[PDB]
Amino acid sequence: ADGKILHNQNVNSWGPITVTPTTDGGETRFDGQIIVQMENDPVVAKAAANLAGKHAESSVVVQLDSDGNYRVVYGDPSKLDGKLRWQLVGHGRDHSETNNTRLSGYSADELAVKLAKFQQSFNQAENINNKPDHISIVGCSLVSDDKQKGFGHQFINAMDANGLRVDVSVRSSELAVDEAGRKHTKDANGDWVQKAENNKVSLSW
Ligand SMILES: O=P(O)(O)O[C@H]1[C@H](OP(=O)(O)O)[C@@H](OP(=O)(O)O)[C@H](OP(=O)(O)O)[C@@H](OP(=O)(O)O)[C@H]1OP(=O)(O)O
Ligand code: NA
Repeated sequence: ADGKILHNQNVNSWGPITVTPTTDGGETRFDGQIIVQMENDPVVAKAAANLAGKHAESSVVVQLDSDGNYRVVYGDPSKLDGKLRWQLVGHGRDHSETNNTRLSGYSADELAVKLAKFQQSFNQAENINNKPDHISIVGCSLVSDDKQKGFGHQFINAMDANGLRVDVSVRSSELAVDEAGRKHTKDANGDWVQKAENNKVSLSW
């Protein structure tokens, strides 16, 4: 598949990020979150920085590469406790009948294994004993339009197969993140809209 160009190799060669905290972020149900940046694309890095700005006091941005090497590019992993969210940021690619099949070059199965290894490596190198309760998939069209099939479904299941029983929110449409770290999706007329529930599904066991 010959989609948008991809830079997921070698985290040390990636651009760093600047997180400008927001003032209108409000409250989150997660005591902490990891924003996991899955590729070096400028738009992905910006989206990742923007999301962190929404809950700056309780967010860590990690960049994780195709070798499983990672680096913290914002925040303090030590400060993480309680109910956690992961927001995965990258480009969806390789469209099909059930929408995109790969996030940042990874199939749902391959991504699950990466994150399972990452969880293990991260928790031991940063002295933490905390897993995610939720994974928000911040990439375009990674679940079928009817919400029944696609990457999202394959992913939640493969995560469970790799030791991680999580909830998964995932979008069936094009996705953008604004400067305030808020998600936008596209409507029928192809306009950017906010909180369009027919553009997302929350998968739960
Ligand atoms: O409380 P809001 O300002 O409306 O923000 C919500 C909230 O995000 P926060 O935790 O940052 O508040 C949702 O988190 P949940 O507790 O519902 O999980 C998130 O949903 P996801 O976790 O699935 O991303 C949703 O995003 P969406 O627009 O996709 O509904 C997002 O709204 P914003 O996009 O306005 O930040
Ligand atoms: Na909120």
